[PDB]
Amino acid sequence: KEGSLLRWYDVMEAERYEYTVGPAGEQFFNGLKQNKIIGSKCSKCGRIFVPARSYCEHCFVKIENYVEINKDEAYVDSYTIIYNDDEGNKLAQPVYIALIRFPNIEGGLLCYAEGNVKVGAKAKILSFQWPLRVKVD
Ligand SMILES: [Zn+2]
Repeated sequence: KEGSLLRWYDVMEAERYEYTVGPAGEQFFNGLKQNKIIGSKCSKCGRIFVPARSYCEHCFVKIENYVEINKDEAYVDSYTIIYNDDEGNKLAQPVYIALIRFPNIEGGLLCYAEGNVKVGAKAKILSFQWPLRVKVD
């Protein structure tokens, strides 16, 4: 009988380990420890992926180049909202589960969001521990 907050925690945790595998994973999580968002850039098609990845399935080639993503350009792509905690208590501040993206970068980050969240809004990263927490002013 686990509720939606724990379910979402579980999904985000499962993903952490998927992203962790390999040298790109290592760059990504090391980057978070330095308050950076690290992506990788395929040299063949120029796509930039977040979280960083070591292979480009579009080109069928290894990716070797890592790039720092401009964290100030994060935006809310889509989200859902959770109004109550897992015991049924109404939250003072609803919790949002958001896909946060960056312009011209493939992928995104599944994050917790709080504030005046709406689609397209700029997101400021408050915590770089996984899963990330962002706010919308
Ligand atoms: Zn490519």
